[PDB]
Amino acid sequence: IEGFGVGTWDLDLKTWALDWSDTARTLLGIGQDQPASYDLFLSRLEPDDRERVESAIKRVSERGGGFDVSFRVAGTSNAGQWIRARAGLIRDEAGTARHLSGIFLDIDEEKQVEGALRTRETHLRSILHTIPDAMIVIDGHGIIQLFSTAAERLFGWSELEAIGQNVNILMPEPDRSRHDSYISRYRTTSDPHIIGIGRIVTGKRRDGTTFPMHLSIGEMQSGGEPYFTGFVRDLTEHQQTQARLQELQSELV
Amino acid sequence: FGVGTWDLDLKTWALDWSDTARTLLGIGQDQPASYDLFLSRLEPDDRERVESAIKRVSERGGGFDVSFRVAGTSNAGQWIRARAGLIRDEAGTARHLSGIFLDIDEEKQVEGALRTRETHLRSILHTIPDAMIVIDGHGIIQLFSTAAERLFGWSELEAIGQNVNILMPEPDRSRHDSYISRYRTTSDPHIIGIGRIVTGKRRDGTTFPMHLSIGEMQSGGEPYFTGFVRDLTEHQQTQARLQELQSELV
Ligand code: HEM
Ligand code: HEM
Repeated sequence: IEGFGVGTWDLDLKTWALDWSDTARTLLGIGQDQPASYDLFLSRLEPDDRERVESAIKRVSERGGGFDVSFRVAGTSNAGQWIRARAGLIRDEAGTARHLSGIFLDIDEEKQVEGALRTRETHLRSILHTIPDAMIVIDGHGIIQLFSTAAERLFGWSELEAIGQNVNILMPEPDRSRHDSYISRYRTTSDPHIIGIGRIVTGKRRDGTTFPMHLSIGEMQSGGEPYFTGFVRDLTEHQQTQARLQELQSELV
Repeated sequence: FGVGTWDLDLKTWALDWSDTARTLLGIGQDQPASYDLFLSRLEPDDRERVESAIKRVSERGGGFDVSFRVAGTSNAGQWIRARAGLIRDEAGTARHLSGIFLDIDEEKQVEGALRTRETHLRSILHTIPDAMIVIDGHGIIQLFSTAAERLFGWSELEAIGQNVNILMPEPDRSRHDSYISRYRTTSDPHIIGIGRIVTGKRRDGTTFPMHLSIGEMQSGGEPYFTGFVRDLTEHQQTQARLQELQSELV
């Protein structure tokens, strides 16, 4: 109760009387000496979560319940206090549903973690759509997990077509049949042949046509499994320009 | 229902918890509420760190939260955040300790997902062949790839926080902040979508032909742009060789 760090509160469906903790007063940004009031509790809230609050108290009134709703208050000028109000029902007897008691939780840090994840996901999508090189992400066994827009244009598969399939569908033989062992050999020996180095190889479209590409791989670890992020650059025009360079310099020579 | 409730009074060392509280702990529902039973659900290294925490809160004053996982239900553990405070019987005697049990399995999944995305962001930043740069709505560098460091000669910690205009010659340098500013109001892109060959400037002072590709995104009321920069210094080496060789024919 002293230094608890969590607010507590009470509200009765009949007589609408409310008593919150002193730790709860600070969370609402008001109440230095003034008394607890449910109308005052409304005043601190912004007028969207308001209607969701009485919708919640009407929902928990009906037969049963469970009460948890989240909101932000205007405590400070350029910041908001995010609070998750959680509560449970206690009936007097078999007769009616009397006062509902609960807690106020400070969920500033949880919402901060939320937004950070949301930003990272949004940004990952932008990287996938914008990157000029074809970006492919596989798991420890070569199973495509992400497939960039450039990769779609280059290999002729869509993201939904490619994600879940083995990365060896992108390459001709013998590399297609050997690519699983390439990954397994790397994982046991830790001796890289393309990671950090880079290699020009031949990639294969869904058409069946083949094209010269530069491959670059980087590794990561998540939940006990590695993931490999590949970057593919189409060298079909680069060696086409080299084919121009060598044959045009022949008629000079 | 709601979250679980419990109290462990320091006087008489008893402990009682609510009906939703015991389901969170994985209580067999025959067992009664005892403090030695609570410590039997926790895993060994968690156990001692919990018991380290109560010893640090044995000092009269304050509050107590710990997070842990019990694992006997689904092969993936149940995460609980146990938060508690003190009440005092008299002026100098602390008697009861009352608090709550919070299911936080969702809170730990978002943590892990964020961790994975952050790890993958670092992997891309190290590995992408083109220079990747990320700016906010005002042109301040927020992320700076390894390839960008090698191309522009600034370090990540040097570049981040600085305006992106330090990467380009004049007059683009002085005009770049207007370019972003006009784009934000008008929404008419000139490089977003299209892809422009421009000239960039290293910290050296030297310049080079680069290709710029920009992608937009929105987060927290501010746009962010991700620039992909490719050096064309060897591409135009071959283009100059092609131009000289086919001009020597005519
Ligand atoms: C699409 C055409 C591709 C071809 C032809 C190809 C070919 C190869 C070859 C030949 C090796 C082994 C080199 C050696 O042992 O001498 C290799 C290794 C490997 N590749 Fe692929 N690859 C392709 C795409 C990818 C992509 C897109 C990824 C990841 C997203 C990837 C992941 C790996 C990994 C993890 C290894 C083992 C690590 C290493 O040897 O450094 N490959 N690849
Ligand atoms: C380093 C050398 C760079 C140069 C020389 C350069 C040049 C330019 C120019 C000339 C424009 C205006 C186009 C016009 O009005 O016709 C522009 C716009 C823009 N640039 Fe830069 N840029 C550079 C780097 C970057 C990077 C790395 C990013 C992103 C991280 C970026 C973000 C933007 C944005 C958001 C716009 C406005 C939207 C648009 O017009 O597409 N710039 N840039």
